[PDB]
Order: sequence, then C-alpha cells, then structure tokens
Amino acid sequence: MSLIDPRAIIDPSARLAADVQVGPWSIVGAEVEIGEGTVIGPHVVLKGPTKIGKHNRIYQFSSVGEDTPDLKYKGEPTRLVIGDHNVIREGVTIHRGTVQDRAETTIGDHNLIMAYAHIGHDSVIGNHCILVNNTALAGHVHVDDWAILSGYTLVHQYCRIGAHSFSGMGSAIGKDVPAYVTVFGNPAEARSMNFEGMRRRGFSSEAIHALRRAYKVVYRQGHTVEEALAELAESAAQFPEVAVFRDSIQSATRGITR
Amino acid sequence: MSLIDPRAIIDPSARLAADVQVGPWSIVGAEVEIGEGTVIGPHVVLKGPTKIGKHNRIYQFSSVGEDTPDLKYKGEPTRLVIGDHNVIREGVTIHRGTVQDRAETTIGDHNLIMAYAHIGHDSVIGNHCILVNNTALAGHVHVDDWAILSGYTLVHQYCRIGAHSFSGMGSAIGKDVPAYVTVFGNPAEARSMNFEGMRRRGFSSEAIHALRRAYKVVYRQGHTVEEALAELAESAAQFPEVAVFRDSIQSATRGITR
Amino acid sequence: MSLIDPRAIIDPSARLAADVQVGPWSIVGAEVEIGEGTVIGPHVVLKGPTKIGKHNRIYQFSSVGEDTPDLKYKGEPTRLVIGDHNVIREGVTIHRGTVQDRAETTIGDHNLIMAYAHIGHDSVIGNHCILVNNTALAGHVHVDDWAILSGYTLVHQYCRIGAHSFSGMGSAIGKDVPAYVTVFGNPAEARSMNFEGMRRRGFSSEAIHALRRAYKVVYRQGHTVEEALAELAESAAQFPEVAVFRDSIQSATRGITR
Ligand SMILES: CNC(=O)CN(Cc1ccc(-n2cncn2)cc1)C(=O)CSc1ccccc1Cl
Ligand SMILES: CNC(=O)CN(Cc1ccc(-n2cncn2)cc1)C(=O)CSc1ccccc1Cl
Ligand SMILES: CNC(=O)CN(Cc1ccc(-n2cncn2)cc1)C(=O)CSc1ccccc1Cl
Ligand SMILES: [Cl-]
Ligand SMILES: [Cl-]
Ligand SMILES: [Cl-]
Ligand SMILES: [Cl-]
Ligand SMILES: [Cl-]
Ligand SMILES: [Cl-]
Ligand SMILES: [Cl-]
Ligand SMILES: [Cl-]
Ligand SMILES: [Cl-]
Ligand SMILES: [Cl-]
Ligand SMILES: [Cl-]
Ligand SMILES: [Cl-]
Ligand SMILES: [Cl-]
Ligand SMILES: [Cl-]
Ligand SMILES: [Cl-]
Ligand SMILES: [Cl-]
Ligand SMILES: [Cl-]
Ligand SMILES: [Cl-]
Ligand SMILES: [Cl-]
Ligand SMILES: [Cl-]
Ligand SMILES: [Cl-]
Ligand SMILES: [Cl-]
Repeated sequence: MSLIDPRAIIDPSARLAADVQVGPWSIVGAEVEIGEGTVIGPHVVLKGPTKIGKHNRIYQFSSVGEDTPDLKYKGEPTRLVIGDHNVIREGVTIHRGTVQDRAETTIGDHNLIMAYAHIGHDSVIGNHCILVNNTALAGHVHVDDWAILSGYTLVHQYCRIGAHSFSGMGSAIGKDVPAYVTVFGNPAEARSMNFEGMRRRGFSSEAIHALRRAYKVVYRQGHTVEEALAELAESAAQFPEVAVFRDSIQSATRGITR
Repeated sequence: MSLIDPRAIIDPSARLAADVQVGPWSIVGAEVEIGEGTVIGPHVVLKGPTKIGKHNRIYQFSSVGEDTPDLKYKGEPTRLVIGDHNVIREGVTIHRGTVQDRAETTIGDHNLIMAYAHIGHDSVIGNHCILVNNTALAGHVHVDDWAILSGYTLVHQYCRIGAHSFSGMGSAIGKDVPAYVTVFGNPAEARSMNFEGMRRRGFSSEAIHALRRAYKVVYRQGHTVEEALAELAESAAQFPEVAVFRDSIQSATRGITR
Repeated sequence: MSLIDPRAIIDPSARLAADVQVGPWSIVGAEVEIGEGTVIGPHVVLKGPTKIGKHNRIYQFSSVGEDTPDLKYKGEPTRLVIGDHNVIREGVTIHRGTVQDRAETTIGDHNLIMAYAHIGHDSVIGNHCILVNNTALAGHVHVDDWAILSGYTLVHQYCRIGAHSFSGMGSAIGKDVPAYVTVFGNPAEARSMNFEGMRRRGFSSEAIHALRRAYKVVYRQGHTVEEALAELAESAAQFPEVAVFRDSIQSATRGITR
C-alpha cells in the first residue's frame, strides 16, 4: 500500500523525493536526504547529515551515516555523501567524515557494497567498485574506480586502492595498491595485473601490452620506485592507462604493495 | 501469546505448518514454506522461494533466502531448501540458487550455522556440519557430512569440503579438502587428520590406523595424486571410511589442499 | 518522548534503574538488570541472566547475553556481567558463562567493543580495552586492562591477552600474548612492545627502558622461558610494570606468542 511504510520512523527534517520507498522498522534520522528512485529496506538505520542520491538500494540491518570517532571538537559538522545506482547490502556500516577539511565520507556511482562491509570515516569510494562481504576500510581509505576487494579484505588507514585493482580473499592491505595490480595474502603481496578486467573494459591490446611491461619495470627489474617512475615516463605520455598506473605509484604515501 | 507474533509480517503466499512460531518484527516473505516445530526469532528476514523443514531454529538479524547474483535471465526460477533440526544463528546470510541446472542452495539436517556465517549461492551442506562464526562459502561450495569449519574460515567458489574434515580458525581454502583432513592457514595447508572426530564417531582402532596410513600415502611419501590413488585402492576396498578418503581425492576438481 | 519506547518489549522480571533509555523494537529479556544512565538503542536483543551497569551504550542489532554452548547439564546457572561506561557498537554478540566453576563472562569498565565483535562464553575483559570491528574471542579468553585488539583479530579459546598489549589487523592468536607485546599475522608473531601506549599512559622513561630490556631477555637472547623468568626477577621487584610483564609470562598456559 504506502511507499513509506507506516512502521518506519522518518524525522521531520529528513527530505525524501516523492517516489522513495522505506520498509517497515527503518529509521531515517534528522538531516538525511534521499533522492529519486531509492529503495530503503526494512530494519535500516540512516543517520545524518547524509545525502543519498538516486536509484540506490539499501538492505536490512545496515547502519549508514554513523558517527565519526575523534572529531577535532564537539559538533564539528560532518557528512556522508552517496551518489547514484549503488547497492548497499545487509549489515553494512558506513561512517560520516569531517566537512571543514574536505574529508567527508564519499561514495560515487554504480558501486556494490556487499554484506557486513565496513566503510570507515573519511574514506572515498569512486565508481563501479565492488567491496565483497566483510571488506573493511579502516578510515581515510581511497578506492579508485573499478576496484574489486574480495571477501574479508582489510585495509589499513590512509591506504589508496588504485583503479581496476584486485585483492584476493582475506587480503590484509597495509600499503598502497597501484592501479590494476592484483594483491593476495596477509600481509598483502603483489602478484600480477588484472588483465581480465582490462579486457572486459575494452582496453586495446597495445595498452594491455604496455601495462604488462610497466608491471615488470616496477616489480621485476630491481628498480627503486624513483628509477621506475622515470622509466615509465615515456609510455605514460603515450597511453593514458599507463599514466593511471604511474600516477598511482607517484602519489603512494605508504610505499607500494610489493 | 499467539504462535505468530502480531507484529510479524506473513506474506499471503507463504505456507506454514499450524504450530510454527514467528517472533516480532520478522518477515516471512512470498513463497516461503516452513514446516512443523520450526521457530523463527524476532527481526528475521526470510525470502523465497525457500523451503524450511521441521524443528529448525532461526535467530535474529539473519537474511535467509536472499537473491542469487548468478542469473542466466530475469525470473529464472531459484530456490533454497533447508532440512530438519538445523540451528541458524544471528546474522547469518543464505542465498538461493538456480533450479533448472539442479544448483539450488541446499542444507540437510542437524547442522549448526553460527553467527554471521555466509552461505553463497548454489552451495550444498550435508548433515551434522558446523560452520563457526563468520565462516563464508563464496558460491558453489559442497560441505559433506560432519565437517567443521572453524571461525572466519573463507572458502573459494567451487571447493569441496570432505566429510569429517576440519579447518582451523582464519583458514582461507582455495582447493578441495579431502575427507578427514585438517587444514590451517591463509592460504590453507594440510596438517593431519581429525582423529578426535573419528573417536567421537566410534571408528574402530583398525580403521583409524588405516586412515593414518592413508594420509601418509597422499601427503608424505612424495607420491603424485595418481600414484596415491592406485596405492590406496586395496585399503579402500577393505575399509569403507578409507574409501570415503580415496573418493574425496578422486573427485577433487581444484587439486587437493596440500 | 518516553525513556522506554512504547515499541520496546521489557520482560516483567527485568530490573531497570528509573532513567534507563530503551529504543524502539528492542527486547530486554527475563533476568536482565540495567543500571543508571545506560542507553539501549533500537533493534537490540538482551537476554539474561545478565547485569549491565551504569552509563553504558548498546547500539542496534547487538545480541547481548546469549546462551553458553554445551553446559555440564540442563539449567546449570550462567551469567554475564558488564560494568560501567562501556560502549558496545552495532552487531556485537556476547555470550554468558557458567556461575558454579567461577566462569561467568565479565566485562569491566570503560571498554569499547566495536561493530560485530564477538565475546564468547566465559571470557573476561578488564578495563579500558578496545576490541576493534569483528574481533572474535572464541571462549575462556582473558583480556587485561588497556589491551587493543585491531580489526578482525581472532583469539583461540583459553588464550590470555596481557595488559597494554596490541594485535595488528587480521591477527590470529593461538597462544598467550604477554603484557605490552605487539603481535601480527596469521599465525600471530611477536614483533616488539607497545612503547607508544606506555608513553600515553605516562610511564617513566626508566620503566620503559626496563621493559625494552625485558623484551630482549624473553625474545632475543636464546633463553628458555624458565631462564628468562629467573633473569627478570630482579627488575620485576624494582618496577611494578616489569612485574606485570613477568607475571603474564609465568601464568601462560598455552606458551607465549613468539
Ligand atoms: C562471484 N565471484 C566470487 O565470489 C569471487 N570473489 C569476488 C567477487 C565476488 C562477488 C562479485 N559480484 C557479486 N555480484 C556482482 N559481482 C564479484 C567479485 C570473492 O570475493 C570470493 S570470496 C567471497 C565471496 C562472496 C562472499 C564471501 C566471500 Cl569470502
Ligand atoms: C569450542 N570450540 C571452539 O571454539 C573451537 N572452534 C571450533 C568449534 C567451535 C564451536 C563448536 N561448537 C559450538 N557448538 C557446538 N559445537 C565446535 C567447534 C573454533 O572455531 C574456534 S575460533 C571461534 C570460535 C567461536 C567464535 C569465533 C571464533 Cl573465531
Ligand atoms: C584509528 N585507528 C585504527 O583504525 C587502527 N586500528 C586500531 C584502533 C581502531 C580504533 C580505535 N578507536 C576507535 N574509537 C576509539 N579508538 C582505536 C584503535 C585498527 O584496528 C585498524 S583495522 C580496522 C579499524 C576499524 C575498523 C575495521 C578495521 Cl579492519
Ligand atoms: Cl532527487
Ligand atoms: Cl551480499
Ligand atoms: Cl569510522
Ligand atoms: Cl581469491
Ligand atoms: Cl593474479
Ligand atoms: Cl574477469
Ligand atoms: Cl574503463
Ligand atoms: Cl516440512
Ligand atoms: Cl535479497
Ligand atoms: Cl553463534
Ligand atoms: Cl551468493
Ligand atoms: Cl591437526
Ligand atoms: Cl548498576
Ligand atoms: Cl544478574
Ligand atoms: Cl565468575
Ligand atoms: Cl564500530
Ligand atoms: Cl560462546
Ligand atoms: Cl595493523
Ligand atoms: Cl610494533
Ligand atoms: Cl612513542
Ligand atoms: Cl596505566
Ligand atoms: Cl613459551
């Protein structure tokens, strides 16, 4: 019968587009905004200030928009922003981040965040990412587009997870993961690149070839990071996809996973 | 108090035996069937098409019968079947599986699926199994009778867990685990055989001895798998419990955990 | 707004201080006692016999006071006791323990038990401890004061975790961790001591020095545990912090994490 179930609790300051659905026993707290086409399941807790975009789905037992730990001071404004076409499965926890220092927690578009995954404060997820069951981002974690974190992947605070990268199940990531790289184990170790994912995306053969060579430059020829960046310079100018790889290594603050 | 709490939602398509109990704020969805003596706690989400048998117990915050990701086409029929005398603890997630290709998700009888454990699509659990807290079966996983997967055990798609086998806590299983074998670590490694389980089952002392010999044949004498199967043939003809072990090795598709 | 939400269920045997808050769709079961200033969120399940103290916060989807597995006999009395100023985040599970053999499950004061963490039967946690997300104590685990168990730390039954000790993310602890010791990995290995924590607690620089020397006596000088205890004796009599360390090694029942 009604799009907003009568058993849900909707705070008067929440703002919901006219077609939003909310299931029974869900709570949509103060300062939570929900855009067109989004479906909130039953037994969902939403807390704000939080903006959720269009055409999202949030499943049962999720807590989205929770308090950030250790604020600089009491009542520093925080925020969580979720874009469009995302799926947040059961039991997921997502915390807000601080606004003043531009460290909101942010999730882009077309992401899949699977059961019991955890998105810690100030983390930023791009587009078309997949965080499989029980993945946990500790805090201040940046996950660039098309990355796949397999089940039970744990990510240390401040780590960057490169575009189109891949972690194996149960991986424990302490350092940055360069774009395209595949990591496994606890502690995580680089193995290869996700050539599969490149093909599914339609990369040319020449760019794949140039990425395979780039992997060897960084990981298999005894170079220092500095020497590898200088050697990749030329290929990175020719192939935007190698520039993605090179740029991910240059902006690494915690060293790269090796 | 009524057996179906008045605050629970029971879909007009669901079919329940007359003595079934359902707690407050629980949803028994469309196309769910629940047999005699089952108790559903509070805050449970059941979705279908799902058959739950007799004398089961399903605890709070569990999502039992969720959607399979792996559909060939929109509305391909899918199903989850749970047998009798099972206990499904809090927070457990169980996905359905496809009917057409005989790949339904199936759980037999007398199983214990402990908190936050995850049973992915198309998986098949036998009888008298224990999946400890946070165990995850990614998909297409077969758990044979009496197996124990210790807490936080992660199992790769398509793996077979043999009868009476055991995994140590935090194990990450990528290959098949032969019957009776104990495995540990990330990545998992074979260590020994579950002699304790054998004695709790009543095995004769000759059969336990033959199984200890069989472990060494496969794992300690430098034999190939082909060589080991040939050498086990004789003992397997004498002892049904050694045939279990031999048969588990012969039907391995991902290699055996070593 | 009423302190006890009209949608919560409060068993007539439960005993609450007058100012206790209890959110919608929460169950305070039989034999649950709750003290002054404690706040129970929505969607919380409390079962007894369980005592919760003063100024505690228990978040959504938590099951606090659950049954102990395999009691000596049906209806052997069990209990869980939680002290004051504790925070129990979402999805946390805490089981009771047996009363007769002094094995209740007990939690002291000023503890932070983060999302989806698990406290198994007969476990004892002191004061000012942090169990990060998804930390799991299997059963009969003792956690001394100021310990920090990072996310996804798994603890085998009967282990003791010493005061001021630290585990890295994803650690799988199978033996005792001495006080102050930092451990990492699956299986866990000792790396150093938590000198940071000592500084934040205000230890004198002479006591930190004596603890650094004590670490080397146990771990870096080829001594047996017996030898090391004899050599530490003198410093332990002079510094109460080194006695903490020595006493944690002497009372180890599963060997120490090395
Ligand atoms: C189906 N493929 C796998 O399950 C491999 N995989 C990566 C992965 C997983 C799922 C997806 N998608 C789901 N909907 C769309 N995409 C994509 C890649 C794992 O993480 C395995 S571990 C694991 C897996 C599931 C639960 C618990 C655990 Cl531990
Ligand atoms: C009591 N034995 C253990 O706790 C050993 N165990 C195997 C095991 C565990 C339980 C059972 N049963 C429970 N009811 C009946 N059987 C049987 C074997 C583990 O998985 C340890 S780890 C762990 C354990 C519990 C929670 C989280 C974690 Cl991480
Ligand atoms: C901020 N520090 C860290 O996040 C480091 N940490 C220890 C730690 C963590 C939190 C706290 N507190 C929170 N409120 C007060 N204290 C203190 C120490 C981890 O366990 C990282 S792993 C992890 C972290 C969080 C979620 C999932 C995972 Cl997997
Ligand atoms: Cl909108
Ligand atoms: Cl999921
Ligand atoms: Cl956080
Ligand atoms: Cl993997
Ligand atoms: Cl790879
Ligand atoms: Cl692929
Ligand atoms: Cl792309
Ligand atoms: Cl039935
Ligand atoms: Cl679903
Ligand atoms: Cl459980
Ligand atoms: Cl699934
Ligand atoms: Cl073993
Ligand atoms: Cl009190
Ligand atoms: Cl009590
Ligand atoms: Cl006691
Ligand atoms: Cl938390
Ligand atoms: Cl327990
Ligand atoms: Cl760590
Ligand atoms: Cl350290
Ligand atoms: Cl320091
Ligand atoms: Cl102190
Ligand atoms: Cl020892």
